[PDB]
Amino acid sequence: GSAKGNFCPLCDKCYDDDDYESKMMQCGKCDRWVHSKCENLSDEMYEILSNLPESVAYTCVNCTERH
Ligand SMILES: [Zn+2]
Ligand SMILES: [Zn+2]
Repeated sequence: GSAKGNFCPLCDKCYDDDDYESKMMQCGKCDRWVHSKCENLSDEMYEILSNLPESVAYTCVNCTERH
């Protein structure tokens, strides 16, 4: 077991005791988990990455810079 989960760099709720159901995004640069909903990630757009063969990479706000 990894015993990890990371937390959204914006707010990530607080501690996140329900990260299992906590729609978080796994970054491709630092592998950091960003809030799917809080990061303003649309479900459809979020679905497109999840439907892809992993060719893409989800980059978090810090990695994506410009903020
Ligand atoms: Zn958040
Ligand atoms: Zn990142």
